Amino acid sequence: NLYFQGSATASELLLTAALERIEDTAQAMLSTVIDEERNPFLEGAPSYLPGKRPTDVTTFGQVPALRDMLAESRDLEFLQRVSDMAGPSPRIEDPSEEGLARHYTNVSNWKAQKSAHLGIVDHLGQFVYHEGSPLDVATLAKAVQMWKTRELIVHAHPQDRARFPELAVHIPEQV
Ligand SMILES: [Cl-]
Repeated sequence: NLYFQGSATASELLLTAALERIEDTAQAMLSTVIDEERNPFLEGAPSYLPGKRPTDVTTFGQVPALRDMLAESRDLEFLQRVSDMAGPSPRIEDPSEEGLARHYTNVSNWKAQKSAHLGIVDHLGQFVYHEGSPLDVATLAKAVQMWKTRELIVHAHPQDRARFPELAVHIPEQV
């Protein structure tokens, strides 16, 4: 309306082959974690299930890729990029039901982007995910989320690749 200026979000205008590949891979990893109940962060994608998992791997800290991303998620430069992508807190564009509807969506999306990583905190300000975190469906799904997040950051800012190195991911010869 007249005295209302909506908040805009950062975007990749085109679905380039690079971006599609990030998406397709992220999806495969999610499939690996949730469908296959396997860990795409270790060579051969071993199970994470008690009874099937590697005897000596039961926590985030015992998986190098996850120990790495845990540290990145505490990094100010990473968190800055997440804020840059998510943008500022959403501001309603129009004081109307349609405006409010769009605002709802903007707020959901913003929250979604802000917390798509392993460095988020609980209601007491403590990190939800740490080196002692179990490898399970929820924790690994979050790790895959962060994998996508860091790859989207690097696509947008290629020079950030040096800071957030490529990590090997392992998709079952099935998926
Ligand atoms: Cl507002």
